[PDB]
Amino acid sequence: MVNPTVFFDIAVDGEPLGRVSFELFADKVPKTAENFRALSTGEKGFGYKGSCFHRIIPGFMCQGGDFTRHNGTGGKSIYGEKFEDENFILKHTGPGILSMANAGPNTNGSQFFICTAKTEWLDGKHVVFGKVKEGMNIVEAMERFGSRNGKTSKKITIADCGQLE
Repeated sequence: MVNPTVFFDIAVDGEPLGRVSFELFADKVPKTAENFRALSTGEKGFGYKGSCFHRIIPGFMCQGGDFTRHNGTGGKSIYGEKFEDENFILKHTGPGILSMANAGPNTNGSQFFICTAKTEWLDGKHVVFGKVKEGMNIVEAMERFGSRNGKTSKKITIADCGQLE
């Protein structure tokens, strides 16, 4: 069975930048993948549509998914509060990897990050659950609006998102 695809349309201060699409490894992290997918379609009554990438660090990663507080301190899963770290089967192999952000062990919410480089020190600490499929060049574009402390020089938002088919 083929893995789900989702898309984000990214804007930079209201201006469309482009689209990023992701394959979600429902086959290897089924629960973590379904959370991100459901959050992307908004099908549970809430989700990523309209939220921001609040922390972007060049040559490191782009983090977003805090749709309730817009700065890293909020978010929630479709399972309630927070959910457990499902496995560390997939590794931070390189750029385009999509991984759950977390507060501690088994504190997975709605927050996620997209690698812009290999991030092996996170192998075993963050649950990898997908990868960029199209538009890695758009993440690279996003990346130039970050800084060493992550604060972004312009506002980066998910203008729209959903499931491709």
